[PDB]
Amino acid sequence: DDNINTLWTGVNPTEANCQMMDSSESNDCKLILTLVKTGALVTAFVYVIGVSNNFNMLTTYRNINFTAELFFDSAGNLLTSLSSLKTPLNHKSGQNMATGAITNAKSFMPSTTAYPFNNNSREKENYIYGTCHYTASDHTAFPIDISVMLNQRAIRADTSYCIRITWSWNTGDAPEGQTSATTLVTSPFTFYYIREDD
Amino acid sequence: DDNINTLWTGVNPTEANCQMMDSSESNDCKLILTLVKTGALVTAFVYVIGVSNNFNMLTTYRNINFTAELFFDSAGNLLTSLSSLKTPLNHKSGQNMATGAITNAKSFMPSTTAYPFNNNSREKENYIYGTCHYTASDHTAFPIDISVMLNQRAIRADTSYCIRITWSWNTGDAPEGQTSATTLVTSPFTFYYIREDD
Amino acid sequence: DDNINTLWTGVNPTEANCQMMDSSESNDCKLILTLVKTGALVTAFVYVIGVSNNFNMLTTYRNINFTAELFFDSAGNLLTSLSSLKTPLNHKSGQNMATGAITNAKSFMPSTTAYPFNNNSREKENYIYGTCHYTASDHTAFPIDISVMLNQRAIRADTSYCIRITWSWNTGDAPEGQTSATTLVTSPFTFYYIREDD
Repeated sequence: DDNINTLWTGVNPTEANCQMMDSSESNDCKLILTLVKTGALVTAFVYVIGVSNNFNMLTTYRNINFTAELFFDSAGNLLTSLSSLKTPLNHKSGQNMATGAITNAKSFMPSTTAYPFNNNSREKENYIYGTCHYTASDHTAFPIDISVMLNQRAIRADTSYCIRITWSWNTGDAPEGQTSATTLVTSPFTFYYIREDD
Repeated sequence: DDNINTLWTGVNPTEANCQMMDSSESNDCKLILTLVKTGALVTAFVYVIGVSNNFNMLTTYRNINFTAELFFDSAGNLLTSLSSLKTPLNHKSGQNMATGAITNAKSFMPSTTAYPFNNNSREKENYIYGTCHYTASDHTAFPIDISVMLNQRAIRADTSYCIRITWSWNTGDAPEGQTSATTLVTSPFTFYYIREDD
Repeated sequence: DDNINTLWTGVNPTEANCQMMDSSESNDCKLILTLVKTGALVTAFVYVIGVSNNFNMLTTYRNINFTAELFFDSAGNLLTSLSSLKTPLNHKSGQNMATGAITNAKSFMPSTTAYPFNNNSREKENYIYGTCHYTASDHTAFPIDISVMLNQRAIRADTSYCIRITWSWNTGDAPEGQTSATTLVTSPFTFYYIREDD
């Protein structure tokens, strides 16, 4: 069954599954996250589809950053209370998540050997960088910086694995104006990391 | 069989398999396209090797764009009449294409759930961006912009899936002078998308 | 056995496994390289963790390039005497290298059909480009250019496959401008190439 090689959020969930902004008091966007087992690595495929007005209106600002913090327990299961993503991940079932148990969830996690916790000497190894784009109302591509930090620092005793994905930009002109903003959508960002063993 | 997880053009086809320019009277380049099933995703690996002098001479201009439009039917089979690529894709057979029937061709296609057709409010989700490089005669790397649009709009009724790939550059100087232009080759660009189910 | 789809260095080797710089008294860094078979392609995942003080202090200079030269024999075995990486690759065994025979080592190699040797007219096809980042002591990300040349030129009769990975920067400011005591860590760079057949 190839479906168990994927751990994901499903494609375009009906309702917002993620509370990205600190100012938000409920889910403000759809986090689309797909983790695929690819040999010793995980192929991580991530983007956001904005839902709340305040999140969508971030496209009108010149200086923005927002972070999806994903915390997982020792079994590789998402801790929804601590995490930005409020719906657990599961396997592929068509375009949706499966509903059963998760096979080898821990082996989707970022390796604590490759990406340690509380190790100042190896702190640089926890960082992955890249770019994605916001497609503007005029069809131009607005580049957005992405920083991923794997593990490095835990926030609670039961947080065994961490993925923190930060989207940011600092420009002279905002992606949109107040009247042109619609939905904050980031283009998919694919990154790779050495996966934990079961 | 691992070979059926690849749907591709084969390596460096003897003859030009693609008509990139409308002004060309026949195939003017080799489109190298490899689609690999990677869990819930497809790994899409693409570049061009120019063949015709007119296409190759595009490297002598400062402002250029060209697009490979790939249209597929409901079975996931290439519609060569509509598409830039004039030879159907098939599975891996060594460095070449297999000649038999394609297994699960529909699941190589970009998801219509992830990448809808004619949906204005979700149109931003259809776009993927990146960069490749042209290796110049002096061995400097000339960056080329890439815009990919999946599905979004279908030009004919039997078209069920679309992959449109646009290479472009707009610079102060052309990649090559008149006496240094040889072959327009783009470095491989790899992108990812959520695949359709069978 | 999925473990045989990876050919790698293992995670964070105890000792430096690579001599990046010709002048170094011994191995000067940890080359972390993971090659994963992905359909017709190899997903190549590479970065460097500096070990020696002389190599780590390269980040204080403004115009630096260094290259990992990886040479393999006709069976796909690393030729350590000729190569920057001085420890053979092997399969995944947890976070470490396996210690047995390598299964189908040849099909991890860059295709000589896709990436020829001594063919000037096709030389542009041998190149892959990208960027990674050096994380500075202030935790800012400094972009580093990466160039990969596959095959193209052999250095000895038994060198059947070559992977040459060059990290470089040439900017107004050095990657590290705040201290002489910080580890040269490059963020992971992932590239793709068409693999040889067994």
